[PDB]
Amino acid sequence: MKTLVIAHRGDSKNVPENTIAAFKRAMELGADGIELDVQLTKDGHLVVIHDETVDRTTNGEGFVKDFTLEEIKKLDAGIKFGEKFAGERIPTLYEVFELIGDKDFLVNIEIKSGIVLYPGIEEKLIKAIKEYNFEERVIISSFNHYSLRDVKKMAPHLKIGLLYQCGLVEPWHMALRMEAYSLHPFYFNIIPELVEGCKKNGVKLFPWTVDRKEDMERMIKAGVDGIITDDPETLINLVRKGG
Amino acid sequence: KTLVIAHRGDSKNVPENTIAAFKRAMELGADGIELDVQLTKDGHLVVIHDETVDRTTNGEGFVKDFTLEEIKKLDAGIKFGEKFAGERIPTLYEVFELIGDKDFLVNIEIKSGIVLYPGIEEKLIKAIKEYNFEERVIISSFNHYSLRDVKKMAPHLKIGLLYQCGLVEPWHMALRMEAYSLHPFYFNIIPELVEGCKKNGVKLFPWTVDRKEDMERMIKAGVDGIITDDPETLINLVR
Ligand SMILES: [Ca+2]
Ligand SMILES: [Ca+2]
Repeated sequence: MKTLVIAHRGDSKNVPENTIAAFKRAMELGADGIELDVQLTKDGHLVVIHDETVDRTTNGEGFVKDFTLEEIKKLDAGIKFGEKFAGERIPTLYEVFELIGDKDFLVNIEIKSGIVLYPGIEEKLIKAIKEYNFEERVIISSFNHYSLRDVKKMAPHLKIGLLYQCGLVEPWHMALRMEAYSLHPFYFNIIPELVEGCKKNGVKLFPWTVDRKEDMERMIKAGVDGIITDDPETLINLVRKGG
Repeated sequence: KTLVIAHRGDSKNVPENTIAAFKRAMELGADGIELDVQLTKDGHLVVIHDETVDRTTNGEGFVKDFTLEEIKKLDAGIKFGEKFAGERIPTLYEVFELIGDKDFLVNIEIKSGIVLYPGIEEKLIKAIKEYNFEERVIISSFNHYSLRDVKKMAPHLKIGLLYQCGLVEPWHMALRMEAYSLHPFYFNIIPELVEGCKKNGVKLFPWTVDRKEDMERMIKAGVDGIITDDPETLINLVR
């Protein structure tokens, strides 16, 4: 079967990352899903943005956790990438679910693991996913596997993906013990031994971030379940073999 | 009983990964040093962190593209300060020669990343055997496949599993790979990790801890060693 194309922060190569515009473009291109990052505002709302600070992607400055939802919505998350995207905002998580609707589109949600701690984010994320009936279409990932352990304990039916860059040997044992749906390794880790071990144990593989054509071709040949990429258009054409 | 491991020598005060930095670490009274090994074009073991010489030296390009003769022409001290002008990128042999017979630990990290170094594991074990550093060395790497090869070729050598990933119950992985220690990013040091490692006889070497307050928390947590850019502050804190 075809490898799934997961657009990293939407079609981030051509559209401002982590915006409804970028996620919508990924859907239009024919991607199988999207990868996104969730954080909490000061008043406890789930917003979609990668960095702990709004500095890089917006016309504002300061930590995401210091902004209230109303305040963070005044920022422009599109202008830093192009004049054509002026006025594009930092989405809430609800907006992403509302954009997709009932469509069969995978949403790989990453809970952050940096210096900024997010108390109660697991409970809030679980409630939001259940409210919009996205239980089956979501994979909750994180580099903080303790957070995923809490998610699995509080909502066993939700799928968790273990993100890692570390060059782990036989990581499928850990994955099975944590009841993880998938392993999300930095693409350098994708080698025959890892693929075979995961396939023999039913553990899915979602390598990231694959942007170069040569690496995309190797990931498809390796036979991974899905590829997280900033360039869905190029990967889709390779996966579809020009069709 | 908490080991002071100087990250790239006394890198806060002296240019990183240089004989001068390692010598300063020895003089301050540190228990050991942490360093990175890479191979030159002609297959010599040299001590430098980045896969390119750009940041720490006055040269440009990948380490693997420099032969030992060409890489010795570079100044690995001037960028840190004028006082250290002339300081060179050391070979692993020079580090062993500087330490000599002193009971000083050498945490050697085999570089992973993009560049592959064929036969680096064999060259490392032979160099350690040639200078009789078998018991004074802990070989670490983010690439655990490299450490699996080291454990097979030389079981007597201690291996440390480096990771930044927030791993749950990593001592199972440690025991499976016959690892002497786990080298976690120091954010990962929590009661659950320490207790689980101590119960299973796996040691902990958190990295890199530079803030005095963080050093205090690591000592109170009960870690076996602390990898730090500032050995002086940690040594004076233990005192
Ligand atoms: Ca992410
Ligand atoms: Ca290192």
